[PDB]
Amino acid sequence: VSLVATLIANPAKAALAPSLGIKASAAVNATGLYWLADDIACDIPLPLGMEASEADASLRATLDGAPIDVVVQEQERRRKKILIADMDSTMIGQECIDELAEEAGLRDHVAAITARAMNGEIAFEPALRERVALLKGLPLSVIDKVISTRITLTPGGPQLVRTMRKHGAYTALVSGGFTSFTRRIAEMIGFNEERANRLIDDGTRLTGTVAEPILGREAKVEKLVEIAERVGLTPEDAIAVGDGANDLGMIQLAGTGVALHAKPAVAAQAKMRIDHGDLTALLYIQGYRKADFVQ
Ligand SMILES: N[C@@H](CP(=O)(O)O)C(=O)O
Ligand SMILES: [Cl-]
Ligand SMILES: [Mg+2]
Repeated sequence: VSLVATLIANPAKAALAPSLGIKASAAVNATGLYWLADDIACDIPLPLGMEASEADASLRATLDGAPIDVVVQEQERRRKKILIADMDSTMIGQECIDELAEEAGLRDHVAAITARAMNGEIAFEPALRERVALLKGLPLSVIDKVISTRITLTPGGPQLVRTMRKHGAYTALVSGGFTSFTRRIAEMIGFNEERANRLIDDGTRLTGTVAEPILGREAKVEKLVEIAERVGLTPEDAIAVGDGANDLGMIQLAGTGVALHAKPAVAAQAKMRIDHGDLTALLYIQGYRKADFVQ
């Protein structure tokens, strides 16, 4: 029944100063205080008989004004053995759909749909169909043009995935985006597997359609189920991280589910939030020390 709280800063704004650690440590009346990364993350072994509802409040209030995330959990079962991760806006900095939209002159028009889809105001599948329709007649060349010139990796991402593969964890990049993107991005970051939707083409141009049945909110949950049976585990052994409504099924089902820099209504719904850290936050959530990372 033993607890632990973890404080995480962004490694590029490492404001978790030694004095804050002690302060927070004593706000929750804690014994140990264990440093995972100097000025970035620390473990506060909670005292028994304290619902995380309180330890959250104590720590969030003590830390108020500082760019430091708080999560509380049980110390055992912290290191997950599956990672299932969103691509667009989670592991890359862009929306692959919105970037292709630039190549048709409608980035602004399509990004507003994307925004509403990822907030959960519209279902993913008609949102994909509507946005993808406007890519009709686009040549296939635009794919690598966008990957090469406008796609960039979210900080912490290679480190996160490489460091879990080092500890025997299966890592899947599970996206509502497009296989021509996820196949490259996943090899680039270091995933074992990727699964995304598929654009249809005639051999030169994009048809403007997507291969049906579309993978949406539900298909991310099933991929999580498929992977867990396949590897001899349950989804409780998984950590899931995304930003939009199509990740909520998989975030809610995983043993550890993380709304990372999530849209307004999405973070409103998630139990565990990271609003300041980068992708290394998930390593510190899992109890890794910076010693244990892959450089
Ligand atoms: N957000 C993207 C795809 P994803 O984040 O699931 O990788 C979209 O709107 O199509
Ligand atoms: Cl594709
Ligand atoms: Mg996303």
